[PDB]
Amino acid sequence: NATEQETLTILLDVYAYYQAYQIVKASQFFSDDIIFLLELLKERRELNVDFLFQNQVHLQELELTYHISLLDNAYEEELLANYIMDLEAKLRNDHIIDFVRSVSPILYRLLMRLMQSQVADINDYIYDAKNDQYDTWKFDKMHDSANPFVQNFVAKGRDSKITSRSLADFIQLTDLPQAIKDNILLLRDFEKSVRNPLAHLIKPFDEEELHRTTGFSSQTFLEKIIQLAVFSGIHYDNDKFYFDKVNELIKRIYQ
Amino acid sequence: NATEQETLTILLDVYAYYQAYQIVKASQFFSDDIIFLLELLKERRELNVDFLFQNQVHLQELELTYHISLLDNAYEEELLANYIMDLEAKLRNDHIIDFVRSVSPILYRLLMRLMQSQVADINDYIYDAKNDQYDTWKFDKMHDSANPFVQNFVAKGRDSKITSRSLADFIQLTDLPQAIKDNILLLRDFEKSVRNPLAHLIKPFDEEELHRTTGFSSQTFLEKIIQLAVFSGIHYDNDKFYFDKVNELIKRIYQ
Ligand SMILES: [Ca+2]
Ligand SMILES: [Ca+2]
Ligand SMILES: [Ca+2]
Ligand SMILES: [Ca+2]
Ligand SMILES: [Ca+2]
Ligand SMILES: [Ca+2]
Ligand SMILES: [Ca+2]
Repeated sequence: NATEQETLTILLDVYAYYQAYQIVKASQFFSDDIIFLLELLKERRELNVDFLFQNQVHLQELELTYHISLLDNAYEEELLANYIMDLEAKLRNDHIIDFVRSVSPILYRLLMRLMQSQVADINDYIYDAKNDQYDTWKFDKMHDSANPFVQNFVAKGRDSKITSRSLADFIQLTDLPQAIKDNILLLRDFEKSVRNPLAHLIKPFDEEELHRTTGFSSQTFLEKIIQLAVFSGIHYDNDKFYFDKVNELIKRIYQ
Repeated sequence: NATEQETLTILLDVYAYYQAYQIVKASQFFSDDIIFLLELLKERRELNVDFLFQNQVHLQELELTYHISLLDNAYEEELLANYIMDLEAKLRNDHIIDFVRSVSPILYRLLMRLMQSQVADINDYIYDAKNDQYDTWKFDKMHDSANPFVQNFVAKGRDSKITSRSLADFIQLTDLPQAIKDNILLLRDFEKSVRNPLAHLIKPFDEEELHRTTGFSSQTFLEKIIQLAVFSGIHYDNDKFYFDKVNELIKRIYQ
């Protein structure tokens, strides 16, 4: 017996933008701006950044109207920023298992992005295999490299597959700040200790078990992922959650 | 500013049992029965099935009191069933990406469980690899198997690593009904086309994109998984969602 507006509020607080969209879209008592804002947030949590740029004109209209930013990055950077928002949302809803499984794709992309900052032509040292198979290092081409970090990588006699693990090791040989390397070393241990087992195994898992296993809270891992992203040139607000900011905007409209 | 009961109703509808639990603990207007039931549901979605058995005495009381089943399977079967109702919850909230990633371990466990029925000594042919690595087949060991299924498996030449795809192939050589085999072949393609890239890559993805890729909805894949579970001796209500049933009990108590 809760009102349409009361239900909207609650869903916002748990970032249930799909459900919040269903309600507002199906009523008459809401602005066109709210349903567009909730369509935007919903498509964000479906990892649809293309929506933001396809409707960039209407997006800039609302930005001018309410004096708020809804898009802080160019397409490539926004892809990664948006994904981390979804990551923080799952964490705030205490979906720890979901959070953990979501770490792998963004970790790989950040690792690749950071390496390109250290070796610009890193694509040339990569054999692109078919979609299922892992890409492989061209160790033979890497010996001829003028890049000092690349040369350090070959001598070990590592295996060819390009995993997040091998990329993590590659980072350690670069001139990136130790804080960046430390975060990556810690996220690499994260992958082995909690992420990889949670793929074939069905085990009880929560925040307390995550902290017990790794020695750190989930918030620490999230913030370290953010620090990697921010250092790589991606803007992410770590003191003011994007979803919370937009939720407050939507609330001030119907309240 | 919705009331505590109005908010609790909304949270239950989206199975936000963590938030629902915290609201009900810090409240004054809810009985201790509702509190325990919400801890139960919260621990379920944290894949903690041990909670049900650690408190089976108190659980049994509420069962006979309110004429409801809170526990349907023995331990080994209940943890697989519990994972599935968690899987169904994510589906109903249209967390399609999270749903997809969550399919991997339950599929792997169901396939292994089915193999166990056809090959009683299946664990004698598996090398429990250390640490991060995939488990592997003992192909040399498999040759002396009196089991025709095993013999035909090694005869075809495969990868050492044991994946769900590998177990799926193994299933086809067993004595299982064809309907179960076709079910597993369908999910096998689900792994390859959707589940595998979504655990690795960052892509826009929702209910519609799953349909374009597979020709089926998420509910279909849920039901295929359920069909396997039921066939293997696991009880799971496909008509009455467990979480919906317990939610109704809770509602009727504070209403
Ligand atoms: Ca009210
Ligand atoms: Ca979409
Ligand atoms: Ca590739
Ligand atoms: Ca913060
Ligand atoms: Ca727990
Ligand atoms: Ca193992
Ligand atoms: Ca059903």
